[PDB]
Amino acid sequence: RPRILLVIDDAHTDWSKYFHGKKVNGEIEIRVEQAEFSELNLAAYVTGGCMVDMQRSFKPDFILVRQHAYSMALGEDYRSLVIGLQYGGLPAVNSLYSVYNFCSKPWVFSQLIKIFHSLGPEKFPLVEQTFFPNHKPMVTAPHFPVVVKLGHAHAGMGKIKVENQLDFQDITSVVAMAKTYATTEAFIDSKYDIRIQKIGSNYKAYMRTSISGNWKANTGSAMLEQVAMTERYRLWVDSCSEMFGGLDICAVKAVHSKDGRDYIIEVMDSSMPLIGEHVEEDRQLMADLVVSKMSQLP
Amino acid sequence: RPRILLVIDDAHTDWSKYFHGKKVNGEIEIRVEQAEFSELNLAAYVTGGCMVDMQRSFKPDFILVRQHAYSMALGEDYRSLVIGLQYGGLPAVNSLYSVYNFCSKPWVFSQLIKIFHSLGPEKFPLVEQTFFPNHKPMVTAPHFPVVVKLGHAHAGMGKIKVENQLDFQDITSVVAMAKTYATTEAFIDSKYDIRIQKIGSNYKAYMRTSISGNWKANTGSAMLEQVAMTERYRLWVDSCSEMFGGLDICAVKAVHSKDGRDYIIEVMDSSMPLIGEHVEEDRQLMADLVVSKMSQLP
Amino acid sequence: RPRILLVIDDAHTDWSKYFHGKKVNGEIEIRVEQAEFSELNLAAYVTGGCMVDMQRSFKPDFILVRQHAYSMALGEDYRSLVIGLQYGGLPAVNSLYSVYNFCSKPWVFSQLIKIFHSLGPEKFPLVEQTFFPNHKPMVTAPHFPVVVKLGHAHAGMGKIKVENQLDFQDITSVVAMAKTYATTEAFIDSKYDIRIQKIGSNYKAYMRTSISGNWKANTGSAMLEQVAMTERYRLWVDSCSEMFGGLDICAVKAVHSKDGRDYIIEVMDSSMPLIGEHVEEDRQLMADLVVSKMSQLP
Amino acid sequence: RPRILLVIDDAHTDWSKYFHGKKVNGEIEIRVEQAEFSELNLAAYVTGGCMVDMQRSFKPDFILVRQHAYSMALGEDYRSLVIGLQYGGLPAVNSLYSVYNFCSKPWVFSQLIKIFHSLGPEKFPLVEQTFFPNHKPMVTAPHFPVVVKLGHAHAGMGKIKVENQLDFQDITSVVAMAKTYATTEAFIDSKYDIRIQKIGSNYKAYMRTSISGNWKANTGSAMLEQVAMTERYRLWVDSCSEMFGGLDICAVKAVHSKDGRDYIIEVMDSSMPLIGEHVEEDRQLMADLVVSKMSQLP
Ligand SMILES: Nc1ncnc2c1ncn2[C@@H]1O[C@H](COP(=O)(O)OP(=O)(O)NP(=O)(O)O)[C@@H](O)[C@H]1O
Ligand SMILES: Nc1ncnc2c1ncn2[C@@H]1O[C@H](COP(=O)(O)OP(=O)(O)NP(=O)(O)O)[C@@H](O)[C@H]1O
Ligand SMILES: Nc1ncnc2c1ncn2[C@@H]1O[C@H](COP(=O)(O)OP(=O)(O)NP(=O)(O)O)[C@@H](O)[C@H]1O
Ligand SMILES: Nc1ncnc2c1ncn2[C@@H]1O[C@H](COP(=O)(O)OP(=O)(O)NP(=O)(O)O)[C@@H](O)[C@H]1O
Ligand SMILES: [Cl-]
Ligand SMILES: [Cl-]
Ligand SMILES: [Cl-]
Ligand SMILES: [Cl-]
Repeated sequence: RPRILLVIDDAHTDWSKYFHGKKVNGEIEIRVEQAEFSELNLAAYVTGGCMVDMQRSFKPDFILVRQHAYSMALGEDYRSLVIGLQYGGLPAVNSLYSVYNFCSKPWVFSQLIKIFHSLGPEKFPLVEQTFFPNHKPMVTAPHFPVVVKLGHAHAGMGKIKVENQLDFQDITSVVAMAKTYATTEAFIDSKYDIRIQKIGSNYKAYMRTSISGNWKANTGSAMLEQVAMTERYRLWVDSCSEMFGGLDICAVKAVHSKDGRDYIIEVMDSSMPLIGEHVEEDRQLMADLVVSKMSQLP
Repeated sequence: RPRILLVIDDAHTDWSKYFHGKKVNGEIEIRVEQAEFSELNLAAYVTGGCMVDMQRSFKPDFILVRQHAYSMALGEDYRSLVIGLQYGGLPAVNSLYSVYNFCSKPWVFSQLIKIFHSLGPEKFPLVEQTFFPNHKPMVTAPHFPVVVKLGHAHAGMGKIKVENQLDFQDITSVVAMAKTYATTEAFIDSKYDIRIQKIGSNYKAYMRTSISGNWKANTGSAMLEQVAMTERYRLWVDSCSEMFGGLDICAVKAVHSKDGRDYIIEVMDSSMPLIGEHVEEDRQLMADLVVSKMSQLP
Repeated sequence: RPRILLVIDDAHTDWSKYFHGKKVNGEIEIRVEQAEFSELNLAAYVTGGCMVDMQRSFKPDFILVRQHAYSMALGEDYRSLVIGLQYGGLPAVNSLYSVYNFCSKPWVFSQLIKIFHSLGPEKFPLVEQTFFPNHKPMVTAPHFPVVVKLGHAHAGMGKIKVENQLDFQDITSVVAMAKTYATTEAFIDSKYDIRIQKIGSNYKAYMRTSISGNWKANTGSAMLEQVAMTERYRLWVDSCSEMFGGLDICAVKAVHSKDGRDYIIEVMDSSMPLIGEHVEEDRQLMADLVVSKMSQLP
Repeated sequence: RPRILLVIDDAHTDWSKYFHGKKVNGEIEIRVEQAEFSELNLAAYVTGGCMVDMQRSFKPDFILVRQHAYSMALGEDYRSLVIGLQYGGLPAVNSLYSVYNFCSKPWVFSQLIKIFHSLGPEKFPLVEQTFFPNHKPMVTAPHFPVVVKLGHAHAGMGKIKVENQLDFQDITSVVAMAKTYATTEAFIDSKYDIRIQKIGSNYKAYMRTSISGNWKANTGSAMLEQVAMTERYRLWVDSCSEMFGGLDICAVKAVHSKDGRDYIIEVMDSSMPLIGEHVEEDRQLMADLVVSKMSQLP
C-alpha cells in the first residue's frame, strides 16, 4: 500500500507535482494528500496513529507542515490539530514537536536569546527586545521610536512603529483590550531586510527592499535580490536550526541599518514564506528532504 | 419588611447615607445593599425574582446601576449579571433593558444617528463618525488627524489620535489584535468638553478643560464650570433620554471647536461619571429618583 | 436605479426567485443580493448608510435576516455586522433592533417571563427555568431529570439531560470552562414539539416527533405534521411578536408531555428554521412581506 | 548580595522555613520571595534577566514552580508569565522549558505515548485513550462506561464518567461550548490510585482510596498509604522524567482494577500535589534540590 503524505498548506500550489516519481526507499509509492488546516479534523489513538477527515478519510504516515498553526490577527487557531498529529505519533517535517513550540513568537525568541548569550552580539546581533506578559508593566521605552508587537501574529499584523510616549501609552490600552502579551524593541532605520534560509543542507540569502514605501518590508510590493552566503550568515541559520530538537527547514531575518549594522529580529520554521526567484526550487528541495526522511523510517 | 435596594457601584461612597429617612410611600423602610459587580452573583427564576449573593444572600426589590457593566480595556464583563437581574423581573434605574442595550457604544451611537437623521445637524450636531465591524475595511480616513475608538471601553482607553495615513495603517494592524469593532471620526481642535446631564427632572450643563495638557479632556486634572442650560442643550439630552424605552439618568457630551462649533461625541446612562462641584447633590437627586420609582411598586 | 435588497442567509436557496416581478410601490425594480454572514463586511456612516463588500461592493437599501447572527458552539459571531447595518440606518425584516436583542437566549427569555407574568400559566405555559450568570451559583436542581443549556447556541448544541446530582456537579465544571452562562429547567417527557409560527399575518402550527429516538426532537430525522391553529396558539405567538418593538417573523415552541400539558421552551425570530411541507410557501410569504415593507418607505 | 529565589505557589506554606540556614555553596545567603501567579508581573529583557513586581520589585536569580500555570476550569492562565521567566534566561525547578510544555495535558500525554511505544504495555501500561482536537469527530466510544476529559483542567474538573452512547451524545454537545479539545478512555473499576513520585533522587509510592465514595479518588477525603517502591514503578517514573529535557520533580499516576491490572492515566511535574504523611519532608527535599541547582550558578 502507498505511504500517505499529508501536506498541510494554504499556498496556491499542487504539492503532488514535486513528489512525482519519488518512492519510499526507492520502492513504495507515495500518495500525496494536501489540505489547509481549516479543512482538516482527526481522532488520534494511544494504540497508534490518526484518522484524518479532509473536507474523505485516511490514516497519514508522514506530515509536511507548510502552514502557520496559529495566527491571532486572522482568528485562526490550529494548535490542537498539531497536538493531535503528535499524539498519533506522526513523523513530520519539521517535527511536530518543533512546530508546536513555534506557535508562540516570544517563546521562540527566548531560544534566540540563548544563542545570543552563547555567541555574543558580534556573531549573533539579536535586537535588544523587551517582553511584557501583559499590558500592566508597560509604561515607556528607553528609546523612541520603538516597534511594539502584540501577541502571535504574522504578515505585519499586530505591529506598530511608536514615535513617542503619549502614543505608547495609548497603544498599551490596545494591548489590554487584546488580552495578550507584547514586545518592544528599537525601530531600526533599515535599508532592507536580510533573510537567510536553510532547507536541509541547502542555503540561500536574500535582501528585500520595500518598493511600496513600507517599514514592514515583507508587506506589499518588494524587490528581492539573492546575495552571497557567508560564514557569518551560515552561523546565524545553523545556530537557529538547533532549537526544539532540530529544525529541518528554517530562516532567520535581520534588518540592516543605514549605519551598516544588522539586527536579527525573527526566526521561522517549516511554515516560512517562500521568497524570491527560486520558490519552485525550494518546494522541490523540501519534497526531496521529505522523501529522504520517509526512507529513514522502518 | 423593608424593601431592599441593591446599588451596584464601584465608587467610594456610602449610598446608604442618601436614603436614610426615606421611606417607600412614607411607610415602608428601605434597606440599602451596595456592592460592585465583581462582588455579586445570583440565580434568577421564571417563578419570579433573583437571589443575590454578595461577597450575605438576599432577594432585591429594586436596582440602581451606577457601574459600567462592560469594560473591554479593564477585562471586565458583567453583562450576564445584567441579563440575570432582568430575567428576575427587577425594576431599576436606569431600566435594566436600557442598561443592557448601553453595553455597546456603537449600538448606542446608532440611536444617536436616528436622532441626528430626525433633528438635523443644526439642532443635533453629531460628529461624522464611521463604524467598522472589524479591521478589514479600515484603509484610510477622509480627514486627518482622526480619532480611532476601539471596541467598548471607557476613561480614554482605546482612543487614539492618528496624525496621518501611514500611522493609520499601523493602528489598523493592532486593531485587528483586539478582535473587535472600531470607529473613526475627525479630530476636533477643542477648547473644552460640554456635558449636559439629566437626573429625573434635574438638568445641568458643565464645560470641562484639561489643565494637564490632554486632548482627552475627561482624563487627568480638569477645570469644571457649570454653565446655563439652554433650549439647545435641553433638546440634545431630552432627545437622547427617549432611547431604549426611556432613560431616567443620562448625559450627552460634545466637544467645542476653537471656531465655535459643537460636535456631539457620546451619550451616557445611569453609570455616567458624576462631575463638577455638585456630585453630592447629584447622588441625592438620584436617591430621590429611586425612591419615587420604588414607591410605584406593590 | 433598483432598490437593493440584501438577504443574509446560509440556506441552500436562491432568494431572487421569490422576488421575481415584485417592484417597490409597483414601480421600482428590486435587485436581490444574497450572502451568508461569513461572506460580508461593511463600513457604516453617520452621514447615512453602509457600503457592503461581498466575497463586489454596494449600498443596500433593505435587509432580510434569515441567518443566526451568533452561534457560540459553531464559533460564529456576526453581532458587529448587525450593529453596522443598524448604524447605517437600514430598514429590515425583522428590524435590526430586534435581531440584535435576539442574540442572547436568556435575554429573549426574560421577555417571555414578562408575557408569562402578564397572561398566567394557563394562557402561557412557560417552562419554569432558572438562570445562572456563571457556573458559581450552580449547585443542584429541585427536580431531576433537568435540562441544562449553556450559552447562546442552536440546533441542540450546548444542551444536556442531566439525571442526577453527581452528573450535575460535573456539568457545572464544563459551564466554568466555557466561561458562559447557563439555564436549568425540568426535563419534560414529551411526545412531540409544537411550533406556532407567524409570518406577517400568516399563521401555521406543526407537531414534530423524533423518528431517530432523540429527546432533542429538532435534531435528526423527524416526522412533521401540520395541525389546526387555535386561539390558544394564536395568543402565544401574537404575544411573543410584540417584543423588541415588534417581530414581523417569529415562532414559539412548546413541548407536550405524555400527561397532556404543554410547556413553552423557546421563541425564534426572522432566522427561525423553516419546517414541514410549506417551506417554499413560507419563503414566498416572507418575500411578500419584505416588498410590502419596502413600499411603505419614502 | 544574597541570591534571590522566587517560589511560585498557591499553597498555604511558608517556603522560607525550608531554606533557612541553606547557603549557595555554603557561602552566599538565599533570599526567598514567595507569591502565587496572580500576584506577579514582570518585564524580561534580551540583555538579561527579569524585573519582577510582586503585589515589591526585584530581579530573581532562580525560580521554583509549584503552582499550575494554566487551569481552564478556574479561568487561570499564567502561561505568559512562564514565557517571560524563560525569556529572561532564568534557571528553575522544574526547568521553565518543561513547565511551559506541561501546560497542555494532551501534549504531555503524547510523550507518555512515546514511552509506551518504546517500552510496551507490560512495562508501561498506558490507558488506551483517544484524543479529539474539538467536538466534531466525537461520535461514540468502543467501550462504555467511558471517562471524557475536557481541555486542560485540574482537581477533577471537566472529567465526566459517561455510562452510554445516548449520554455521550449530549456530553459531545456541551464539549463544543468549551471550544477546546477532549479525550476519551475506558472507565476502570479501580480499587485505588497508585502514584509514584520523584523529587531529585528521592522516590515514593502511595496508594490512595476515596473514603467519600468518589471515582475521582484525588477529590474529597481519601486514605493514603505509602507502599514499597519496585523496579516496575521506578521504570515508570524514570522514563517519564526524561521528557522535555529532563524533569527534576515529577509523578506518574495509575488506577488499579479490581482484577489486578494497572493503567497509567497521568504524569505531573513540579506543580504536583504533595500527598500522604510526608508532605513536609517532600518540601524539604525540594528545597535541598533547589539549593544544589542554585549552587551550580556563577
Ligand atoms: N525593529 C524593527 N526595526 C525596523 N524594521 C522592523 C523591525 N521589526 C520588524 N521590522 C520590519 O517589519 C517587518 C515585519 O516584522 P516581523 O517582526 O518580521 O513580523 P511578521 O511580518 O509578523 N513576520 P512573519 O511571522 O514572518 O509574517 C520586518 O520584515 C521588517 O521589515
Ligand atoms: N473626535 C474628537 N475630537 C476631539 N476630542 C475628542 C474626540 N472624541 C473624544 N474626544 C475627547 O476625548 C475624551 C474621551 O473620549 P470619549 O469618546 O468620551 O471616550 P471615553 O473616555 O471612553 N468616554 P467614557 O465612556 O464616558 O469614559 C472626550 O471627553 C473628549 O474630550
Ligand atoms: N425542557 C425540555 N424538556 C424536554 N425536551 C426539551 C426541553 N428543552 C428542549 N427540549 C427538546 O430539545 C430540543 C432542542 O432544544 P431548544 O431549547 O429548542 O434548543 P435549540 O435546538 O438550540 N433551539 P434553536 O435555537 O431553534 O436551534 C427542543 O426542540 C425539544 O425537542
Ligand atoms: N480512566 C479512568 N478510570 C477510572 N478512574 C479514573 C480514570 N481517569 C481518572 N480516574 C480517576 O479520577 C481522578 C482524576 O483524574 P485525573 O485524570 O487525574 O484528573 P485531575 O484530577 O484533573 N488530575 P490533576 O491534574 O493531578 O489534578 C484520578 O486520580 C483517578 O482516581
Ligand atoms: Cl496573524
Ligand atoms: Cl475599559
Ligand atoms: Cl451554535
Ligand atoms: Cl482547572
